[PDB]
Amino acid sequence: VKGNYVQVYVMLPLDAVSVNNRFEKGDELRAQLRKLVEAGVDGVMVDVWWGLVEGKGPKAYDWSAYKQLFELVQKAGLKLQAIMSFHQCGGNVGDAVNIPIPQWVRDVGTRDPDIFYTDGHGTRNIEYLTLGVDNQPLFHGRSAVQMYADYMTSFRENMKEFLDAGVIVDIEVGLGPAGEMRYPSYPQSHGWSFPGIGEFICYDKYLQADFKAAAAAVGHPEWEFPNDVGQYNDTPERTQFFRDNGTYLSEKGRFFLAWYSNNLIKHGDRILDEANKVFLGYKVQLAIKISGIHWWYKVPSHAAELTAGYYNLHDRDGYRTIARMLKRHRASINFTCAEMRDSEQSSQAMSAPEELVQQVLSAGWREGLNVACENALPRYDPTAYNTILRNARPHGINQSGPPEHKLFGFTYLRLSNQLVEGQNYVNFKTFVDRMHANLPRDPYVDPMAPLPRSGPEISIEMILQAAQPKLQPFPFQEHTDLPVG
Ligand SMILES: OC[C@H]1O[C@H](O[C@H]2[C@H](F)[C@@H](O)[C@@H](O)O[C@@H]2CO)[C@H](O)[C@@H](O)[C@@H]1O
Ligand SMILES: [Cl-]
Repeated sequence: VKGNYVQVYVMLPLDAVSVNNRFEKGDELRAQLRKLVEAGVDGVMVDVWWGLVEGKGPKAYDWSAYKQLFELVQKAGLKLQAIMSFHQCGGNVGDAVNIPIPQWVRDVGTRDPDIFYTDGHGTRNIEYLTLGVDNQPLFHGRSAVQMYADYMTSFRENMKEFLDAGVIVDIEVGLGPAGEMRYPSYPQSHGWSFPGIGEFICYDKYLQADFKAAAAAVGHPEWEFPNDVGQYNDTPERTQFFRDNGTYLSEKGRFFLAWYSNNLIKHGDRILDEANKVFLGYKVQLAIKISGIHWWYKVPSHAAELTAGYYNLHDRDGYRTIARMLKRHRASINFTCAEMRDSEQSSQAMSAPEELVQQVLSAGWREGLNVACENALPRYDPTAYNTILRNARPHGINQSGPPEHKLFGFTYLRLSNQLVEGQNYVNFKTFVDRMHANLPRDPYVDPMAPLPRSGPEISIEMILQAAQPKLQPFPFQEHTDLPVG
């Protein structure tokens, strides 16, 4: 029975550390974490905000608030998943917690605005640095990759006790907006609203130059970005690029989609190589986050996936390519939408979260990766928990041993007083029991080996062999065999 146990993590509040980098929720969190421990929870997850820690200047890392938080987590006996959060929290009207990237990095942007992902109207998104400047030494002598590596190194050095005591077990490497490996193709501040197709965000001058060079290398120096792509809130059939039998299928369209999605894959590969070097020998797993772009999954162009940077079509597996890049690093995939049913979505949105989840999980498993999930939206109800259960163990309980497939972990978004009171808490506690296959909490489940070095670098052409032939997902049971009640 024990091989069936799936760990449950809870995401801490976005301001677990205050926006002024002080640890102010000691009393509240201590009581809330006792409730999580009483409910069987294995660990918690927390954003380690770049804008808080490196806020005062280059290499002026102030870890003091995070240390107090971590001591609290250790004293509660919980495991911890740390997100290297190189992105902005919040920043839209009505957002409760606003934590930009460091001011001194934004200051560089006032002179070089092309450090930001830029759309076709020239709007600069300030939430993350363009993959275009990964290797450009624009930041008081450092490149973006060097800044990420130095931050991670400082983290390792300062949190060494927590790593050595087995408190920190997972490092999630932020690779874009919201920590997700994607482009900022659906920004509420630029006027996107669900279920718009989004936009290609490759207009910064660094990426424009990258494209020109890539185009000339295949004998087409004239070529340019597609301009028949509509705008954020269009539907696919209103554009010549995304409509059925549209120009996404042309030679030019294919080259551009590959260039755009490949750049994201290369961004992840190079940052994970540095992260691996940082954490070499520590008993931690590295993970990336893949966003769940379920809208337009039911139309042939998969338009919203394409603009996010996931080059996924009926005959092209744009998630298995990503999984193949992760293989050498022994990095895990953290996906979302674990809680969603297709029947819960708007019909206009052409949305298939269940099929998307099955595709991403099956891609990870076929590459031998650990796969974990999160819920996309707040849910407290049994149906949601049953949906997660189904995804956690797609073939149900195995009586004999471990199941053929299961999630390595599930992380619940997110902790607050609402979760640890009333019927919510009762539903949640019952969920954790079921995730654990009705066994008591085992803190020593899924032990980590010392992190080995990433295997040999493989080329983009090698990675892309994983795209085709596109395989059907593994079959998933329609309903969990171990429901909450
Ligand atoms: O606290 C982790 C993370 O949470 C948010 O992003 C998540 C989205 F809310 C969710 O819908 C899905 O897309 O997964 C995201 C990653 O966990 C915050 O917006 C993000 O800044 C923060 O790092
Ligand atoms: Cl295969």
